[PDB]
Amino acid sequence: DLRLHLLLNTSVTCNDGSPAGYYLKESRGSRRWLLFLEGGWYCFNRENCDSRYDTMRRLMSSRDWPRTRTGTGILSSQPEENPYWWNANMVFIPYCSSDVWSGASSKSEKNEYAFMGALIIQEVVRELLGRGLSGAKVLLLAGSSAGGTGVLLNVDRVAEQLEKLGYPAIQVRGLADSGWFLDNKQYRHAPTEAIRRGIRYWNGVVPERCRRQFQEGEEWNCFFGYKVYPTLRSPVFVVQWLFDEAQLTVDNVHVQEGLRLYIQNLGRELRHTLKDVPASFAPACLSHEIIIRSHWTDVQVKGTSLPRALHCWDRSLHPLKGCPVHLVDSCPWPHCNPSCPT
Ligand SMILES: *[C@@H]1O[C@H](CO)[C@@H](O)[C@H](O)[C@H]1NC(C)=O
Ligand SMILES: Nc1nonc1N1CCCCC1
Repeated sequence: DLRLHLLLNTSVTCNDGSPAGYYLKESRGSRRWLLFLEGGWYCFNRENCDSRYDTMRRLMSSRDWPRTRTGTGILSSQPEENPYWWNANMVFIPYCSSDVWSGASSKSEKNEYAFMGALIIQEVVRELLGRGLSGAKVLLLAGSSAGGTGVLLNVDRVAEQLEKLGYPAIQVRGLADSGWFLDNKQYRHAPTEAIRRGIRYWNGVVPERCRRQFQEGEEWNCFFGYKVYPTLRSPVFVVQWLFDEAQLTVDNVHVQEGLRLYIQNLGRELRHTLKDVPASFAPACLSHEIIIRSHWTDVQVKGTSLPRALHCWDRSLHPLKGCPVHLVDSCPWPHCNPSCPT
């Protein structure tokens, strides 16, 4: 169990003005810290944010949060469930800003909702420094789906925050799970348009180098992994199913020749965008998210499991014989890999 702490700075808030927070389980014998960003889509105007508030309120408010959470998968403290980092200090940051962790805007007389995702991350880091993070040697910022995109948008800002606060020895790294999307043509006919509107509605922020490349009005580009990743300085490990269910949903896919070619082309395009990503794990499965699932140890690429690949990544950051870090399936159809989730 990880225990809830609401932020002491109560001006950093969820969508409805209630305080944001984090769940923590400390491990006093460890200098490793895992901060995980929850996912859960987004909203991008008054009407569809009002709908989300009626039936997805825990993603917009802390008023109903429970006092504890069980750590699962990479957040588990049992070595049987988490071969990679079972002895680490564990942090789960709930997603209550509906802005893909990009927002910097308060609720006001002109704003019905607050969108503070980028500020929530920075405030969690600040308050944790007084609870042990000041002695860390590695801070791994991880996340799934909207939280995986949030890693890409925020990992270099966390690195800059700690450098400016006087902690240049903490190594900041990122782990992006299921947040690497393609701005491709839909099968029938979008993310690019909804994100462009959202950025304006949220006062959303993107990494500085990527912002400088694409410039004003084109910051939506930095929400797509293959465009923002080459601009990042912190080491980032990318986990991505080749046939991600959220990708197929936004593509209006729910088998004849036209759809067969569409699905095969999507897998090939995703594989191409990862060719020069040296730390990556990309199985040929139809699924969505993995790193906080209890059975995340089951899937393998080329005979290597995801917890093993992450361990090999740690060693590489001190090629290694028998301990690879770049693992991308080459077979072209969902579940051509026998270890895919059932
Ligand atoms: C609380 O957070 C806000 C928003 O980031 C910031 O402007 C303010 O300085 C913070 N207050 C303290 C005491 O850190
Ligand atoms: N980052 C993205 N680019 O396209 N679509 C994206 N996401 C879809 C899932 C929820 C988060 C946003």
